[PDB]
Amino acid sequence: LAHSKMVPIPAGVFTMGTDDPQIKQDGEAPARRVTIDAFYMDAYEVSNTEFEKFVNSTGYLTEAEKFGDSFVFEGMLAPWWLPVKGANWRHPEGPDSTILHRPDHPVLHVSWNDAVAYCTWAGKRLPTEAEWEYSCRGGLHNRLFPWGNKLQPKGQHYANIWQGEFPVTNTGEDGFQGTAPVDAFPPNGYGLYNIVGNAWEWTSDWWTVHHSVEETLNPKGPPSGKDRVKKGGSYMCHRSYCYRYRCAARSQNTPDSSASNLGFRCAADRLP
Ligand SMILES: *[C@@H]1O[C@H](CO)[C@@H](O)[C@H](O)[C@H]1NC(C)=O
Ligand SMILES: [Ca+2]
Ligand SMILES: [Ca+2]
Repeated sequence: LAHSKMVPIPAGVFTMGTDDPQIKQDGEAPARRVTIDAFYMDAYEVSNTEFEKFVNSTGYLTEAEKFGDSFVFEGMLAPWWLPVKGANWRHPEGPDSTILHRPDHPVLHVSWNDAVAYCTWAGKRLPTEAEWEYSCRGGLHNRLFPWGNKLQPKGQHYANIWQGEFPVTNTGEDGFQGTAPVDAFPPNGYGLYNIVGNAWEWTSDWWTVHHSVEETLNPKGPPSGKDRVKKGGSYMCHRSYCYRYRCAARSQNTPDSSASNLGFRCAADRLP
């Protein structure tokens, strides 16, 4: 295992967003050309084991632990999100759940602040939304998914999302009802794993839905806001109610929020 390994994301210009938005309320549009300097991205979502090395070193107590509750999806105990007392990264469905059998799965119940603490501890940082989307797209232009426009290319599952009738029945057809190991599923063109699906991923940007079509260079998002941007979708997503396992998709939460489907990966200017 090399679950803290990074890959070099090459310098380039890409189209961020889409002029064919699918969730218009989320500011997926307009498409805009964005220039990104070469940098490094974690190949994997930060795992339980890797987060435990952080906590072992620093003694860090996560915001969910201090608050004393976190949001858990009802189907694994909106109306299907329940604030559960004693749910946190070590007990992802509440006090009598454990991570001992899933050490290689993504860490969950981590806030934006928790993520920044981890990444900075590791000599890294969160990616910006633009870096994240560029990396997600994996060197392809204007495609829905890291791998192209088909959800199941060659009849193969390429990401851990939902199959079945949400929220009642997850068939587990793709091989995972909850999370999968951080190295599950094929990599995209840049060597990134589970950049769509599995856990949602925090980014550094303040959220807004108002974007210019101006061209930009290493954009950081707006200078203020109340919610931070998260990307990529999770194991809960299904086309029927969600459609957020697209690189262009985007959503938000307050920086002190935490949930059973939300995690992160780090980036860095140079190798730490
Ligand atoms: C964290 O520390 C505990 C107790 O010393 C140890 O048993 C465990 O293996 C450590 N975890 C990691 C991921 O290094
Ligand atoms: Ca699944
Ligand atoms: Ca993910």
